[PDB]
Amino acid sequence: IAKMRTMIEGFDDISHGGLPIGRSTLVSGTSGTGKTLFSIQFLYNGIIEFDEPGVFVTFEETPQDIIKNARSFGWDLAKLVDEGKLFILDASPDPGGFDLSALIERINYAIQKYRARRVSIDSVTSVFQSSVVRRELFRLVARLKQIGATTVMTTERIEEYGPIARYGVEEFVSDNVVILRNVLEGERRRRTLEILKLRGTSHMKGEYPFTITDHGINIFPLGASSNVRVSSGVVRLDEMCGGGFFKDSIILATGATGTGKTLLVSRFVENACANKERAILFAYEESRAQLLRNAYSWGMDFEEMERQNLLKIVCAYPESAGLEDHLQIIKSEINDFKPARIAIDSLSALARGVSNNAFRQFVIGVTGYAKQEEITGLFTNTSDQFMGAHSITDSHISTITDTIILLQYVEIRGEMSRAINVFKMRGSWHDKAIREFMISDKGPDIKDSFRNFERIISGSPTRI
Amino acid sequence: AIAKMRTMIEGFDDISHGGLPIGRSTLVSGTSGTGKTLFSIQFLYNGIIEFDEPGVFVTFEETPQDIIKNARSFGWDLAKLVDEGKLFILDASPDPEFDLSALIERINYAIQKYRARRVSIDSVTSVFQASSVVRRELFRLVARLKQIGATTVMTTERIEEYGPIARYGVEEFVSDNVVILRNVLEGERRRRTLEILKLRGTSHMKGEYPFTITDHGINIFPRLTQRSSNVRVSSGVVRLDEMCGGGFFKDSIILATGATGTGKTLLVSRFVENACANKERAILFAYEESRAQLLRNAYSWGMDFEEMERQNLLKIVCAYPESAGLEDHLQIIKSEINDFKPARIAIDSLSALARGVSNNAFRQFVIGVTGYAKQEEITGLFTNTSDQFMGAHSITDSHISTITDTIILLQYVEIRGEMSRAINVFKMRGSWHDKAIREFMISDKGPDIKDSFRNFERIISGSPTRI
Amino acid sequence: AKMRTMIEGFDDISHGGLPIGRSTLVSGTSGTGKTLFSIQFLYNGIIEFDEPGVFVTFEETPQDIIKNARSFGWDLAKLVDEGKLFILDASPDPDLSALIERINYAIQKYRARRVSIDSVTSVFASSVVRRELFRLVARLKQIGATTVMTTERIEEYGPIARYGVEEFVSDNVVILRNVLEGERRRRTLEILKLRGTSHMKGEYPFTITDHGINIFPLGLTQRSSNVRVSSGVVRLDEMCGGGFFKDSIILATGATGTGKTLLVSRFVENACANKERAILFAYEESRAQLLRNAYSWGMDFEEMERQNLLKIVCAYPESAGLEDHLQIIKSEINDFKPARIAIDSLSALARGVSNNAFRQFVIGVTGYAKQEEITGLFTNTSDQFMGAHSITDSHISTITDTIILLQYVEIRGEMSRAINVFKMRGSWHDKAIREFMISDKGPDIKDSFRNFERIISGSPTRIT
Ligand SMILES: Nc1ncnc2c1ncn2[C@@H]1O[C@H](COP(=O)(O)OP(=O)(O)OP(=O)(O)O)[C@@H](O)[C@H]1O
Ligand SMILES: Nc1ncnc2c1ncn2[C@@H]1O[C@H](COP(=O)(O)OP(=O)(O)OP(=O)(O)O)[C@@H](O)[C@H]1O
Ligand SMILES: Nc1ncnc2c1ncn2[C@@H]1O[C@H](COP(=O)(O)OP(=O)(O)OP(=O)(O)O)[C@@H](O)[C@H]1O
Ligand SMILES: Nc1ncnc2c1ncn2[C@@H]1O[C@H](COP(=O)(O)OP(=O)(O)OP(=O)(O)O)[C@@H](O)[C@H]1O
Ligand SMILES: Nc1ncnc2c1ncn2[C@@H]1O[C@H](COP(=O)(O)OP(=O)(O)O)[C@@H](O)[C@H]1O
Ligand SMILES: Nc1ncnc2c1ncn2[C@@H]1O[C@H](COP(=O)(O)OP(=O)(O)O)[C@@H](O)[C@H]1O
Ligand SMILES: Nc1ncnc2c1ncn2[C@@H]1O[C@H](COP(=O)(O)OP(=O)(O)O)[C@@H](O)[C@H]1O
Ligand SMILES: [Mg+2]
Ligand SMILES: [Mg+2]
Ligand SMILES: [Mg+2]
Ligand SMILES: [Mg+2]
Repeated sequence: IAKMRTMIEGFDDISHGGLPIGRSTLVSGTSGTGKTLFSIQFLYNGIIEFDEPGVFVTFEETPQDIIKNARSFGWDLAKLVDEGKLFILDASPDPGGFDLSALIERINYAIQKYRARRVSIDSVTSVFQSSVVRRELFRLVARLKQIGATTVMTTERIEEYGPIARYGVEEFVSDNVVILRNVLEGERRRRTLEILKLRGTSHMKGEYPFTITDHGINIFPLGASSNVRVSSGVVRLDEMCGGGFFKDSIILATGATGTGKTLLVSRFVENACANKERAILFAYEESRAQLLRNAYSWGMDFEEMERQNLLKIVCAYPESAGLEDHLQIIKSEINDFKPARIAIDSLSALARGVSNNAFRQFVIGVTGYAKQEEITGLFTNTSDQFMGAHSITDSHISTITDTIILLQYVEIRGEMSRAINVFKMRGSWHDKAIREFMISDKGPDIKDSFRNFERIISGSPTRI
Repeated sequence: AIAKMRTMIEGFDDISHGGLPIGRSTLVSGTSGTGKTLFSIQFLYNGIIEFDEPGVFVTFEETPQDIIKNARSFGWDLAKLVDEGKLFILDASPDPEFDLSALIERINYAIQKYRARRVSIDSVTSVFQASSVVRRELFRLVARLKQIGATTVMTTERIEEYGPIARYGVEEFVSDNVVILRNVLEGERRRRTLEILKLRGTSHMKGEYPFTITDHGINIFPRLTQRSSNVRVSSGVVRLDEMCGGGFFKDSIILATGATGTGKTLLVSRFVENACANKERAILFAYEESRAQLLRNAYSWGMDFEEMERQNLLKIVCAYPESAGLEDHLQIIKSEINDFKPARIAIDSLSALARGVSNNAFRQFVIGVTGYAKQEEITGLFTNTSDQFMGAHSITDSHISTITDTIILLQYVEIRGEMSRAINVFKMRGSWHDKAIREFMISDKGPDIKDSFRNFERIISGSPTRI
Repeated sequence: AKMRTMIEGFDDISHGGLPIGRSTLVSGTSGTGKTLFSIQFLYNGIIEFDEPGVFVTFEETPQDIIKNARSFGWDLAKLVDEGKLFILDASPDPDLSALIERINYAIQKYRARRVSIDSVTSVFASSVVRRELFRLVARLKQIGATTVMTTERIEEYGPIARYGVEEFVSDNVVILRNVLEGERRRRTLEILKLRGTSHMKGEYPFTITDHGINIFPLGLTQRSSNVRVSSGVVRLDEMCGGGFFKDSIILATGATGTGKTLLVSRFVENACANKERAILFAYEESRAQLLRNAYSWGMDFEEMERQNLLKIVCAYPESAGLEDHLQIIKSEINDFKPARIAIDSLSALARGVSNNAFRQFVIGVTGYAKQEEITGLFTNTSDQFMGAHSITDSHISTITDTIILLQYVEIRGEMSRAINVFKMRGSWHDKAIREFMISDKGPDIKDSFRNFERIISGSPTRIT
């Protein structure tokens, strides 16, 4: 069964070629899921990408309303209509029998007049305002199939995980069914598109995070490397990794609050700017001011990094939006800036309230996108327990990370001294010595290891 | 690229990025006592009292006097607006003893008889009260109103929460924009959370945003744009300032964690006083101790709370963490800060408000309190009691240590059958701090930071060993 | 403006009472205290405000209302023949227009200001109830008479009405609930809404006693003095710097058989011997058992009981709900008017109840004690007999001003105990883990363990 490209980023991969040709697809979902956007972004692509005219049957929205709605996306549905490459067939009774019979002929007329191959009726539910519905639908879908033109059927649902329709007859009548959801994750909303089935061929089974933006529906499917050494900004740290960090690697700094992750990030961001290489600093824990000021405590003028167009500080709250939204805001700035290296301080912040699965998917997306663009990225994680921590991360996301720089507090006599350690180094040698290091106005200072101490991991070492 | 209209609702203009769609219908569904009628009333008042535009109010149940009377609670004299020819309570009430085209034709009269731009129909559910019998009628009114080019604010009712957005499960798709008012209650507390479900053609803030009804209307709660300085402020203990490398930073969040009765409430007392000694304003929010017990306890430390109370340089606001929801609590703090306008704030204790509240809802509070404290350049010291007295593995059980700049970890140390304490600056952002677990004693002159336990091992545990 | 209902608490929750000239809807399950509220609402305004009240019945006979009123010691008979109260029967002998007709008439024969209708459910129909409701409601508002309309319900957290039309049909809606917390019940009044003026939100625990509805709201505005009181143990008085505080809350925490009941009893004797009144709320031991162990400690409770100085009340932690328990506490406190109150124990009362429902009770008795210049010592038994890292499993150590720590210490194959003043709000205390032995004449607080390490773990190590 041949398929038609929708030019919707992600959807072509989720359906494996797009939607089955000369067949009607069902796109049901709650209010404000992006059903009408999925229909106005369908045809919108088949004109400015394959020059194949399109028809839009509206059952409530006026031809001017949709013309004004697509104006937010930057699309001109008025120029496409006047250019004869689009036609909005109004089905709204201007203030039950021959309605279908008539409307069907009005569609066949336009479809057979504009030489169009893609149609979309939105919404079929509103028109019916079971046996009559599921029955009078077959005729529409049948007649739609007779003119051999793929179409999109916009339907609405009350519950989010309840019925996949409204009358229970919207389904078992369509060949292909796509479901748009706006799942409420406590207080945050997460839209997920899932193809329930596609009569004929195969596709991606399950849910896939998407978002509406200036570019339209941006769906993200999950199922979609030189030995060049790079400096970290710390002389002694580059030696503990056997040269430095790999150009195409994911460094991860972990340890309790006040360990020095934010310090390592600052130097791993300034070192770039020092070598005519630009870098992005994704702040979430503190503001730009505090970064500049606290950064200024150790030198590295973060102001000159902005004037040289080599440093971009993006600060925003970890609950300001949802992972799907956050990930989009990340990749976006990366493309606009083209940074040599990025930095998320911190990951633990984005793991607050979000579900582990939704987090794991996020880290994979960010890391994956960063790894498949030759962009060296460092990620910070704060350990819940400041001492005695038996896990590097409580999110179980270490396998994704390539390097691990573990920081921890050491109780020496009656004082608190931190201890830097290269936990692992993928594709290189690393120092296996738990070295101690202080923090001064000139940044980090690595020294000797605790060779004459015991139970260093615990956080309460013992002398010999 | 869509004409937006400011609602002048504290927050609502930040959620939709401008307000509501111009010349379009907006649905505001929700249960009884959610704030549907208030919202609509505030949509008119704000609309007329600022931009100078005529509003129409289509009442169904309540009479054109009730709205005028109820609205007076927030200091809104409709009498001045009803007589000045700005507002008009178009009565559509069933007589105390399906003509949609009728009202639709009557509504156009007032709209055109005032040269409007805003309208609001209270509970269009009371007309129909057949899903198809409603959608057709609903669509007609919204469609008709659309040609008028006036922004309509609908109001529907909801039977059960976390289910249908309306009552007939059709009204949502009958309007262009759908705002859902919620009054979800966790246990025995309530929480008002407004959300924009949809907004055809434009962008908005997705998800649920906490709000509260007050005597100033609906107050919604929506950016990491604050300031920072190297200005240092005293903590009230010279020994402590030396441990912080001069004293606490002015614009920063200080968290003092430790077991029950370690000196957290002591450090607060000495912190709320150093403001009063420098002729600076300071507020104290007590959620455990009482103004009597607080003032008394503090007097055994040569601190005259009563004196500073009368010098208008100190405010003690005692209240129970289970008295109201986390949303109200936040508004109170913000209100007391906008009224007294202090340079130092003190929440005793953060652990008190975390009791019987979801960590996520509680994190939001700390972000709301801390955030509003940093942007206003107000030094905030927060107290947190650990669930474990000795052997504390994590710094906070609520996990809010990544949101604090300075941390002062107090704890007990079983030393030779005795029970001493030990103050320590765990971390200090943009400053050097003493990294030593120094022993201290309490007395009639406050704290006493002495030497460290240099000849002791496993100090953090609770039971130190001799080396 | 609102009309003071003079109901224990409700006047605070409603921030005054019921809006004057507006009908307030009161709905709940069968046995939530609807009729009572409607009755107590009228009897108050008549007996105090001197406001004629009219009661409309539909299923209950006028000879039953006055028959049930005698249960709370209310004489409706007098009020009937006196013309202060009038009961209008609208229950057909074994239509809507004639109701308000007779109602409006009966609201003028006595110049009535309060009206109570029970119920607006037995009268009924689809939207008819949503049409027949406005008729009465609008008619009552025309006569500016504060009405107490009722509603019926089958679900506690389901619909707010039996039709779901009267919900948003009124202005002020109050919801009563008889929620089943496992095997026991919990009455909770709540004000859903009130168009015009502010009010308290959320649920509020209420009880039904022989004095009507007793709702316990919220308000931390008591007093605090430096008056020192004894504890019964001389050395225990010196470890607090001159004994306990009159205006203070003391807590005795430890495993099982540390000396909590021994230290409780001694606290009740000192009050008695000082010619002061004391009450013991025993929930674990029994009268006969408490009278035995006490005699085995040198103190006699019979003597102190016969001298009307020591009241002893024992019950089961599952006998009734927290709201009921609190009532008996507040109730038995007033009548006896003690100088010292002792609860043994808060642990037994925590078991089965929820942590949130438990704290509320602890904030009730705690608050009520401190707000009555009465001293309170509360016993809490820990779940771990050795190796506890929390003072309470319910985390109520922030509510207590003084804490006593009793723990076992395995010392050379012997299981000795240890007293220690953990904290003393506004006083100096001894910061030492003093060993103590229990015997005939009560407890013997001896020396501490200066030659022992890690004593707070249960199993220390002698360091010579
Ligand atoms: N430019 C934009 N930026 C962000 N979000 C947008 C933008 N344009 C539209 N949206 C979002 O996409 C959705 C648009 O509604 P759409 O008409 O696509 O959905 P629908 O499923 O047809 O809903 P309805 O039943 O209300 O018609 C809304 O959730 C809206 O917030
Ligand atoms: N000017 C300075 N001189 C010396 N040490 C400093 C200076 N400024 C900060 N520090 C040290 O650096 C620490 C902060 O390091 P950093 O900001 O990297 O912490 P972090 O591990 O990221 O913690 P968080 O979880 O709060 O983000 C402070 O605790 C302090 O000891
Ligand atoms: N006048 C005094 N002299 C000596 N020690 C005192 C004096 N007043 C109080 N203390 C000690 O200091 C403690 C005060 O504890 P504070 O309330 O400051 O700390 P906290 O940890 O916040 O307490 P809580 O857990 O009750 O909130 C008392 O428990 C007592 O041990
Ligand atoms: N005459 C006595 N001589 C010596 N010890 C005694 C005597 N009477 C009681 N005890 C001691 O007192 C202990 C009981 O004390 P108490 O009843 O106060 O315990 P508790 O800490 O309240 O524990 P629980 O409530 O779980 O029983 C006994 O286990 C015993 O060791
Ligand atoms: N070339 C190398 N020389 C020395 N050690 C190496 C080298 N490559 C890898 N390693 C060590 O092996 C670790 C990774 O081994 P790997 O098989 O990936 O383990 P795992 O599956 O547990 O992550 C590195 O972190 C490092 O310690
Ligand atoms: N002055 C006020 N202060 C605080 N809350 C108020 C005030 N006036 C009204 N309210 C609250 O407003 C709510 C009524 O909102 P309303 O506009 O009637 O919405 P709805 O129709 O959805 O119930 C009630 O919960 C009431 O307590
Ligand atoms: N004299 C009394 N003392 C204590 N409790 C009582 C007394 N009389 C009734 N009760 C309790 O209070 C309840 C009050 O019920 P009522 O006011 O009729 O409410 P409803 O109309 O919702 O059934 C009774 O069902 C009973 O459990
Ligand atoms: Mg649509
Ligand atoms: Mg960090
Ligand atoms: Mg305190
Ligand atoms: Mg006992």
